[PDB]
Amino acid sequence: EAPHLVHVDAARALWPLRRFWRSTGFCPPLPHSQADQYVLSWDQQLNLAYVGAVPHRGIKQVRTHWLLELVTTRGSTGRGLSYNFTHLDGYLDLLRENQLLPGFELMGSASGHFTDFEDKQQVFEWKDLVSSLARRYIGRYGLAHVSKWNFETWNEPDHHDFDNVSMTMQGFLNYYDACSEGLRAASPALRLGGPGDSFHTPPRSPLSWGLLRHCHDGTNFFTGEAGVRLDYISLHRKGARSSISILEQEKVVAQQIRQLFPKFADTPIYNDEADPLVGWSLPQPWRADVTYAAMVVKVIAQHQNLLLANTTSAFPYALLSNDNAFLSYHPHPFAQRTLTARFQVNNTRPPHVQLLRKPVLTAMGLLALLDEEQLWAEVSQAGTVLDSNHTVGVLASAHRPQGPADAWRAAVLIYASDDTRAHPNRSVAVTLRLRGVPPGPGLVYVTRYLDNGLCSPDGEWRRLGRPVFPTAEQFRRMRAAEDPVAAAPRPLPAGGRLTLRPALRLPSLLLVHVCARPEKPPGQVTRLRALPLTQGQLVLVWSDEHVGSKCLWTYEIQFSQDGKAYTPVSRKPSTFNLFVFSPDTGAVSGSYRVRALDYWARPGPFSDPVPYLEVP
Ligand SMILES: *[C@@H]1O[C@H](CO)[C@@H](O[C@@H]2O[C@H](CO)[C@@H](O[C@@H]3O[C@H](CO[C@H]4O[C@H](CO[C@H]5O[C@H](CO)[C@@H](O)[C@H](O)[C@@H]5O[C@H]5O[C@H](CO)[C@@H](O)[C@H](O)[C@@H]5O)[C@@H](O)[C@H](O[C@H]5O[C@H](CO)[C@@H](O)[C@H](O)[C@@H]5O[C@H]5O[C@H](CO)[C@@H](O)[C@H](O)[C@@H]5O)[C@@H]4O)[C@@H](O)[C@H](O[C@H]4O[C@H](CO)[C@@H](O)[C@H](O)[C@@H]4O[C@H]4O[C@H](CO)[C@@H](O)[C@H](O)[C@@H]4O)[C@@H]3O)[C@H](O)[C@H]2NC(C)=O)[C@H](O)[C@H]1NC(C)=O
Ligand SMILES: *[C@@H]1O[C@H](CO)[C@@H](O[C@@H]2O[C@H](CO)[C@@H](O)[C@H](O)[C@H]2NC(C)=O)[C@H](O)[C@H]1NC(C)=O
Ligand SMILES: *[C@@H]1O[C@H](CO)[C@@H](O)[C@H](O)[C@H]1NC(C)=O
Ligand SMILES: O=C(O)[C@@H]1O[C@@H](O)[C@H](O)[C@@H](O)[C@@H]1O
Ligand SMILES: [Cl-]
Repeated sequence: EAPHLVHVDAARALWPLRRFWRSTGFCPPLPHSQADQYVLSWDQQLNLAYVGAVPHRGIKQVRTHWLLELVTTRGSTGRGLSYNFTHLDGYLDLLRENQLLPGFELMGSASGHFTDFEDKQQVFEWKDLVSSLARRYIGRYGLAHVSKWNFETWNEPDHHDFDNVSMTMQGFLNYYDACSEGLRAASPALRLGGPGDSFHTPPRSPLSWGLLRHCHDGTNFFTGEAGVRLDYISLHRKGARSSISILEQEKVVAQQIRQLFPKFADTPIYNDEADPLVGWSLPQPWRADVTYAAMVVKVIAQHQNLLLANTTSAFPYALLSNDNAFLSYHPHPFAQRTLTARFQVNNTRPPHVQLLRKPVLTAMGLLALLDEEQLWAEVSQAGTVLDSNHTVGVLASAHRPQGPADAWRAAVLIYASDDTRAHPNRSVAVTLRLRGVPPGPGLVYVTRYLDNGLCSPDGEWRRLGRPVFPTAEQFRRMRAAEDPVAAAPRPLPAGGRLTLRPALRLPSLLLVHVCARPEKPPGQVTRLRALPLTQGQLVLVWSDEHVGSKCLWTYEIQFSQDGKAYTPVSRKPSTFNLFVFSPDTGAVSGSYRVRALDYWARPGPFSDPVPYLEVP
């Protein structure tokens, strides 16, 4: 085996790097009218804390099915229709509380009322419903916030998942017009896209091709205008276990759109379910560990280096979402396509829920450290240059600084992944040759590493015999494998060159973070919260909105029980904005506070205290 060479020139900022992957999503179970019980459940509350605790807004939106099953109604068409938004307010406040946006799929029946989009009585009632919504949440969150949301059509229209609603090829086009004008009526600044399906070659995917034709050439059901707003085009294409085939399928579709619809040439394209394998609930061991994490990175790596960065076609790809915010079910907590592993610990009084952070979710924290400029990189084996369409690849960024709380930064993220297949008995030798690093005050570097050996709570869980209701002790042990293995800051050598020679496993991830010293220390931690889990445990979550620099070693957390002094909580070094505090003694009632610790051992200010009192 000739080593894998990786060259990275930090002098050459080639073009901007966009964080186009910062999305997740899910679907409530049956019955859809009870979606509010799944969605406002204490489980989902913990789930979205974990989603929003990824550093530096690493996950932004949460695309959510059946949202309009959170709206109830009263009266009727002739009598006087009135909507109840209370459950929808609950879910949207919950996203807001976790600094997350909804991928607002205009999807549902308002608890029965909507039944047929060929009935024009209803097509109008829908327009006004959408307009009511928008106006209500514009008043609630401000137009600036709501204008960020991705409003979307009903999910996968060509899969007939409409429940008991008559949505014909034509009725669907009517429904769209109601949505487009319903939003228009509230504000021309809101954004609407669709259809959210496969766009198979005709006559397959009738409604997906129909809608494009409609918005491109057809008539508005309301105004009677030529063509209709189409802010973005969303497709779903999944890999069937192949990472490159996702990208290959997207080019085929895109090319068809570019030819059949000249006006849409510059229309943004999303793949808002860009998953490795269709069927989120299917047990797959590779979904449980780093094998999935790395394959996710590998996909993003291909999209950046083979599509976005530099291409003849230069298709207008704008978003990628891995649809994996689902809560998992016994008896496969880890093996489903989820960001977190759910444990329904029923044998406590009362019963409670625990979530474990899976590697895929942590890997999104490594992607989050990527900055706004893409750096020239070349991966080669023997003499031959390898693109991202290979088991080992890389993404590297630079940060052009501005303020005195900020400085130059580079992040090199190297993946080793054979998609869904692992290779436990293999070592991949790599030689990172970083060059061109510009001079700066106190240049340090930090490595963060993931593999199944060192960083897999599933592997730990399996080692402990797969307990169905782990003990507190056992949760602490599984959680010890959540964060990557982190080497402490080592000053760079002189001359501006760094050569590391790691033996990466397969699968595995390596982030090399190189940082200049900012003049000033970190900013302050905000929005500290203490959510109870069970007697003797709680979750601490908080925001890094005003923390500033990304050159962070960890968050120091301090706890003062009774009225005694504050004491540091001993824990694994983590940039993750959430921590489960499970003291072996069980003493948790007191006050907590948190602050950032940068690579130069400089603390930011402490957060406001959060008092906690356990009520048995
Ligand atoms: C500690 O306490 C906890 C309680 O707090 C306990 O937690 C419980 O654990 C149980 C298991 O241990 C859980 O049981 C399992 O539930 C799951 C999930 O059920 C929900 O969702 C189902 C799927 O919905 C998807 O699909 C539909 C349509 O296709 C969509 O409409 C949904 O939107 C959703 O779509 C997404 O997902 C699909 C993926 O499939 C994607 O393709 C889509 O694109 C979307 O992304 C849904 O079917 C369920 O609905 C049932 O129940 C409703 C009431 O809840 C009811 O209204 C529905 O009509 C339906 O009822 C019918 O079926 C159920 C059986 O589930 C019957 O009881 C009922 O009488 C009706 O016949 C629900 O909304 C579920 O997937 C599992 O079901 C499979 O496995 C069990 C075996 O245990 C079988 O009984 C089922 O037949 C089923 O089939 C299995 O076997 C098949 C053949 O071998 C195989 O093909 C399948 O792959 C599968 O393996 C379980 O039922 C329980 O959910 C959970 N409770 C809670 C609150 O979380 C915990 O157990 C306890 N711990 C311990 C250790 O004891
Ligand atoms: C990525 O590399 C794979 C090889 O692993 C490519 O698939 C091969 O190349 C062409 C595709 O048109 C065909 O001859 C075969 O399907 C594959 N050949 C072999 C020998 O495996 C794939 O085309 C590459 N994808 C991209 C986007 O470059
Ligand atoms: C909306 O529904 C909820 C739950 O059923 C209820 O508590 C609330 O009072 C309803 N809203 C109004 C305005 O009555
Ligand atoms: O792959 C899957 O399980 C499913 O794919 C799509 O059909 C659904 O819209 C998603 O809810 C889910 O991700
Ligand atoms: Cl998947």
